[PDB]
Amino acid sequence: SAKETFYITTPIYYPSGNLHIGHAYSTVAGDVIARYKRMQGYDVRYLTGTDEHGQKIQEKAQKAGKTEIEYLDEMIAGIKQLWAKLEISNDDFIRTTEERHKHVVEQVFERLLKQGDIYLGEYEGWELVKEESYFFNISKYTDRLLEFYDQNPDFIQPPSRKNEMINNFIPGLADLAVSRTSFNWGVHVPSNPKHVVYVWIDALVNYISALGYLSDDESLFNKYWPADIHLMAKEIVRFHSIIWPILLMALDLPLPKKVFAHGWILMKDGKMSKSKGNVVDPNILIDRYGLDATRYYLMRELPFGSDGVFTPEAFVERTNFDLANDLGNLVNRTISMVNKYFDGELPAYQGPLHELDEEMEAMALETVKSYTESMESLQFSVALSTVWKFISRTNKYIDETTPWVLAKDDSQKDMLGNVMAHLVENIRYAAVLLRPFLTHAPKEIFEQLNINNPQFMEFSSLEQYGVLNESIMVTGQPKPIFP
Ligand SMILES: Nc1ncnc2c1ncn2[C@@H]1O[C@H](COP(=O)(O)OP(=O)(O)OP(=O)(O)O)[C@@H](O)[C@H]1O
Ligand SMILES: NC1Cc2ccccc2C1
Repeated sequence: SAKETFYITTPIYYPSGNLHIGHAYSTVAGDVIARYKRMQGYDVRYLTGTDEHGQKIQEKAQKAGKTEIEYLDEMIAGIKQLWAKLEISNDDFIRTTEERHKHVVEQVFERLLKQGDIYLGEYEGWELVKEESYFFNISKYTDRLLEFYDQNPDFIQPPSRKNEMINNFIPGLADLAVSRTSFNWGVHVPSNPKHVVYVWIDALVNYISALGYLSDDESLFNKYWPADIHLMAKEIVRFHSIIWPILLMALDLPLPKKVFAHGWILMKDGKMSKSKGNVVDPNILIDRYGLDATRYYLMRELPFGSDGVFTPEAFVERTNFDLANDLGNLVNRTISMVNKYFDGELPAYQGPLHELDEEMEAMALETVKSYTESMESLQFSVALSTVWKFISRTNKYIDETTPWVLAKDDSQKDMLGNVMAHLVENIRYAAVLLRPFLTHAPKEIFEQLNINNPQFMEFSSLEQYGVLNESIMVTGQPKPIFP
């Protein structure tokens, strides 16, 4: 029967330079939710893309030996290579230079023009800037926007960022300057060609133009709109929670269910900034330490709901202590003992024979429950720390049971077998819960454990502890799961 749809977007990034781990956080965060939602059985569409118009791109191609589009084709090639390297599961990549997007920018602008929502005037702002500009009279939608906030109190996440937008910006909404005559690289206004559509309407409509809105084929739009989550950093929350819902109202379209804004990755001299220069290249981190380590650090160290500071030391600690030592060596210790004592034949689960087992089994279920809650509220660092509490417990379980003492007594084979059974089932739980986060390690762990039944790699298989009630042969050549 038809799966419920879940549409998740990242912001479209500005290719005026190389992307850094700030951009990678948003795209990996989106990828984790997408993979998670697919595992829950949703019909997922995950969109990312590039904002390719503006004076900046013009300058960056002019201050180089190329046309805007040959420059942009180069940068986007590099961005798609990065997402490919990060194993981002985006279902589409929207570019604002492609016809499906530009068509929507022209028609949306002309529609608001014809409705009278956009009118011609002059912008006067701050050096002194003064030029003819089309204005979007958003002020008129103020009352309707506050009613939407009243009916959708969970619209902005986390809730901190909401009361700010309302307290600070909504004073009164001033008419938004939505066009300029001062540059030419962008979508020109059909009814006034010397006008070029500014960032607001151009960038925001990517979420709907990518679903074929106002085209011959609107089937993706009717299927996936409205968006379940727009992801972003805090600096553009007001554009997505004020300008975007008002634009959607003016076009008489359903509004998005949720905007999730995370915090900034900091690097000593403030926010990691493409422009500033204080930049960490995800490619260098993936090349040196591998994909799982780079994905894990991004999602674990930098909590959704606050800012995070990157240090090379903290990266090395997360990689070496959490991944290699805590998880990597739990599996190597377990497989080594199954080989040494049972010659690779893992005895079948029976029940909680040990007195530690009953509450540890209960801990396995309470980990899954705690994980689910954290993931639904987008608390990734808490979801992962909860998983690692369980991994740490599993390591402790080896110490508490002392399997090598049980191996001496020939009458303690039932209990030794039961200890090995609980070790592997604990590892299975951890492997399944990490599938949205780590693309390589879970696969490798199932491989070396010789778990081939694909049902046992899915969330539904965590409902009842002890699914392996058949003898299984684990690898006789265990190797490091990481890097
Ligand atoms: N330091 C950062 N921390 C977290 N997310 C970031 C960071 N920098 C960029 N992002 C992500 O990328 C988006 C910003 O996109 P953009 O292409 O404008 O890059 P930028 O670094 O903000 O640009 P610039 O440095 O020129 O202001 C954010 O909304 C967020 O999704
Ligand atoms: N942020 C940039 C995106 C965009 C699109 C069109 C015109 C200018 C700009 C500025």
